[PDB]
Amino acid sequence: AKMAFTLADRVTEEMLADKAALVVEVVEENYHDAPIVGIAVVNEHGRFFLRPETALADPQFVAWLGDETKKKSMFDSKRAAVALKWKGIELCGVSFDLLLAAYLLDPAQGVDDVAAAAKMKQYEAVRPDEAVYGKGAKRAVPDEPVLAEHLVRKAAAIWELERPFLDELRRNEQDRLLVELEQPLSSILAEMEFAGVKVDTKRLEQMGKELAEQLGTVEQRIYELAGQEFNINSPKQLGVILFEKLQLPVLKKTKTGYSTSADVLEKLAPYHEIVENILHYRQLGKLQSTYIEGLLKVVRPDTKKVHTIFNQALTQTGRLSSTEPNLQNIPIRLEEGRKIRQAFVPSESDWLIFAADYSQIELRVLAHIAEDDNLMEAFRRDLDIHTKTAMDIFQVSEDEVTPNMRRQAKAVNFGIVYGISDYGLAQNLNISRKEAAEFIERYFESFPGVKRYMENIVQEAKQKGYVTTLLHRRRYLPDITSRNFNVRSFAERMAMNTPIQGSAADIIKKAMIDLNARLKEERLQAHLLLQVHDELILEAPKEEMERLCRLVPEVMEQAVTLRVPLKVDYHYGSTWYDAK
DNA sequence: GCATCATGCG
DNA sequence: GCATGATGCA
Ligand SMILES: OC[C@H]1O[C@@](CO)(O[C@H]2O[C@H](CO)[C@@H](O)[C@H](O)[C@H]2O)[C@@H](O)[C@@H]1O
Ligand SMILES: OC[C@H]1O[C@@](CO)(O[C@H]2O[C@H](CO)[C@@H](O)[C@H](O)[C@H]2O)[C@@H](O)[C@@H]1O
Ligand SMILES: [Mg+2]
Repeated sequence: AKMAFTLADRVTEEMLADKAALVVEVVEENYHDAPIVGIAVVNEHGRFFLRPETALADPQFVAWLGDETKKKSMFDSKRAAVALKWKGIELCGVSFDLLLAAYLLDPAQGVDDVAAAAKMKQYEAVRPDEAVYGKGAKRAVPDEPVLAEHLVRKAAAIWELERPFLDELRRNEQDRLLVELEQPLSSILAEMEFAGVKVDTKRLEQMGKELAEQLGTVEQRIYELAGQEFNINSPKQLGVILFEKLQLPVLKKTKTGYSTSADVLEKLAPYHEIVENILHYRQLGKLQSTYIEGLLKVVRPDTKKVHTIFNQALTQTGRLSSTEPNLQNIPIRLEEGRKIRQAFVPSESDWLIFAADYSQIELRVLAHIAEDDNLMEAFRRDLDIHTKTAMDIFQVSEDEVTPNMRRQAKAVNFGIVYGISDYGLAQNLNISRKEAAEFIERYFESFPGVKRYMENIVQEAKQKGYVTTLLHRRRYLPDITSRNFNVRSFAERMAMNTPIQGSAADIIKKAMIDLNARLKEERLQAHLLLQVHDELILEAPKEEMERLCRLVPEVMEQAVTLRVPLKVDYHYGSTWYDAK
């Protein structure tokens, strides 16, 4: 049962073949400046295990790692690449990443280790990482004999599985998606994460002080209005104060009691002065806990930078996700929270932050896919799409569109991209199911192509078992055939939404690749820092702004060619906040 | 660890 | 529609 391999004490030529499955193991979940615990190499000559302090000090091995002509097959190459970057070592030649391959074949599998990807092809001669390392804090690196065999078995699985995975990707028409989009993007994300974003800690601390002061005042006021103290952060204790001691009406409940969601308190506001204070308390509380205290906990004490990790193989639609910290959900809606962005500054003196965002990319993608004449014309005229929708569904001229009409039309546009149900829209606009249904019907009468698309995509999902995006990303929807209305409807909404949200993801990902190629050709110092679904944030010398003002929008606008143009807005400033 | 709440794009 | 993080409670 045991797998044979050479536990080498030194690097040999045999280990430097031009094709190999490579494992550069980083156990710590956050791989930034993290230890490399072992290395495994499997190639035509055999299976090998190398101690990191040995291999990484070896000139020949380091050169092999950085030789683009020496191809390597790996699992989560970004993790290895970044861990190596922190050690001043360059990893090149990665031609196949099993994590990304598994992710494209089926995002729903949740593949997060070699064992999980291998099980997809009935290969089980490798143990799950959790089984070897354990979970929680009790997660430690085992003794060399156990560690070495595990790394070798993972390398062996990768070595064996590359062909079958590539073959299936090819069958799915996803070969270029892996090789020309996701794998090249992985390297770009690695550079972004490694570069990090500089944070003005002093600014954050000051804000923390001011918030703590405002919180104390709002908190005290709340007890003053309740006639007693209690844990406002406790939905249980709060519910007792609102619906029992204060007798506020119950407009909706929760599984474990009464509902105190923002959707509820907003309606209870007129009944008691305490509600507005609770909502405000929650706003400030979120800024203090997650964006002030939380951000400060992950800022590197020396460089004062934060190094997020973009999970490239998690979302069911093809989007990236961000953690430790999540730099894709920094406040911007409310001024008080938007101020947080003043804390994100350029990493060098005399540099500025440049941000470019796609304008209505999802609705433009919908116009393209549905080939709706009315919607395509609206974007060809670059009209305010919400005002346009209002004009159509409410049957009025532009001058007759009131602010309330535009607000409701905007809610309709948000919901249409995922076939929002009448109940879903009714809740968002706080109206009846019938009224919401009338809005939707009015929308379909004005945009018949979109109605046709929603009908056709659901049927396609049922016929094929999955839906696809512009660049051939796919998502299986087995629930589309369920006899349970709720479960089936949810699958139907996913069928309508995935091609839209997914294609928008495809487009910005390609723009990122195209952009880096352009920056390199022009030898600009500018570089990417973050991506937030519809936007790209970079930093660069103040002397490069004029060139970026022309280059970035163009690359993003020309990433793909649709039936409607793509529009990109951009801003730059001394801080992320100022890049508006 | 599940539930509820907040934040982002839409 | 798609995400992450902090909190309370058990
Ligand atoms: O390295 C990122 C890559 O690893 C996975 C597991 O294979 O996620 C791990 O690392 C993330 C970043 O620290 C953690 O959020 C996650 O909990 C941990 O398992 C993949 O999901 C990801 O693509
Ligand atoms: O009236 C048909 C209409 O209903 C939807 C759901 O909104 O689909 C239902 O009917 C289809 C048969 O035409 C089934 O395939 C599907 O499973 C069922 O939910 C729309 O897609 C369709 O336009
Ligand atoms: Mg935008």
